[PDB]
Amino acid sequence: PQVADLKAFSKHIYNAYLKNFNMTKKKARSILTGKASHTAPFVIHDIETLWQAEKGLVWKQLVNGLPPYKEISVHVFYRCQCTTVETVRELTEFAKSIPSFSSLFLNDQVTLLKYGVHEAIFAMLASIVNKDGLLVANGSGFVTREFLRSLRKPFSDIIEPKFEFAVKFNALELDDSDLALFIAAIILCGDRPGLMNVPRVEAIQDTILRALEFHLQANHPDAQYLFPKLLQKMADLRQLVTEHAQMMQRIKKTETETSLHPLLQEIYKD
Ligand SMILES: CC(C)N(Cc1ccccc1OCCCCCC(=O)O)C(=O)c1ccc(-c2ccco2)cc1
Ligand SMILES: CCCCCCCO[C@@H]1O[C@H](CO)[C@@H](O)[C@H](O)[C@H]1O
Ligand SMILES: CCCCCCCO[C@@H]1O[C@H](CO)[C@@H](O)[C@H](O)[C@H]1O
Repeated sequence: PQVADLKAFSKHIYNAYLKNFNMTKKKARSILTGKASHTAPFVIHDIETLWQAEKGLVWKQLVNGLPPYKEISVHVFYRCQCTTVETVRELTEFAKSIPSFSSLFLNDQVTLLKYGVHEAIFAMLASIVNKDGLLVANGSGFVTREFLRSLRKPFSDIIEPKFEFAVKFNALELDDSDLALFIAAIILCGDRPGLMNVPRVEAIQDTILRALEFHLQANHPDAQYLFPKLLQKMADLRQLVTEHAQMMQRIKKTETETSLHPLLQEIYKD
């Protein structure tokens, strides 16, 4: 009985995911491998191709919108910020499409997103990443990892650890239906500081994890240890975000000319 109920639960979480996320891992890998399209992403690998992309790529955020121009490395950081805020919006709608999330009081919803979105972002990031770079502008562009490594500190350093995590994460070969459950488990996390109804969130988190575990038994029947492996990734994501926050703190202290989106400021506020 347990197994059958969880299967319907996982399907509703998967529908929430399909309804709300801009791009699926299925779509991303088809672009990154080159099978899908009559057109390939524009490759951004240096200043000239970045400039050409800003001139000719369609970006969710108009360039004129980004904070005033400062320099190549900050400009790139502003696009990272713009896409992060866009992904917070999507993750917020994903969570609200999960009834047990929407049944929580609104202040606990905020606490869960506050301390969960960056873990979920960096997990979902792996879907648009390969070892050579990542997709941008809805799959219109591909920014090489080498280019991002060429940016000056501290902007290059905040970027490379995410690639390291993503490449290892992609070798577990999760599909979008796995990720929907994995991301939901990250958001509904009973450990977040200042949660009001902890036992409620813990019970939801436990339900998602049981669903996840049964989900991988059907969808990945030959992958030994894959469920405990994903629990370790969820611990690894906390450490990745702790370091990310530390690096963001340094950027705030030493890059005083770089502006930070106020919503992200609220997230880091502690
Ligand atoms: C995660 C995801 C949303 N990113 C950002 C990203 C990817 C990998 C590593 C790090 C990183 O962001 C670190 C700074 C984040 C600050 C905000 C915060 O903490 O809230 C991207 O999709 C992205 C990457 C590169 C570009 C880009 C356009 C032009 C040339 O390059 C555009 C978007
Ligand atoms: C259900 C709507 C009514 C909600 C009223 C309760 C709001 O409490 C506030 O919730 C925030 C976490 O989200 C915390 O940051 C604040 O410290 C806390 O004071
Ligand atoms: C769109 C959902 C994601 C929002 C993430 C940002 C949360 O910021 C927090 O908002 C609370 C008010 O609700 C304040 O009480 C906290 O001091 C602040 O840290």
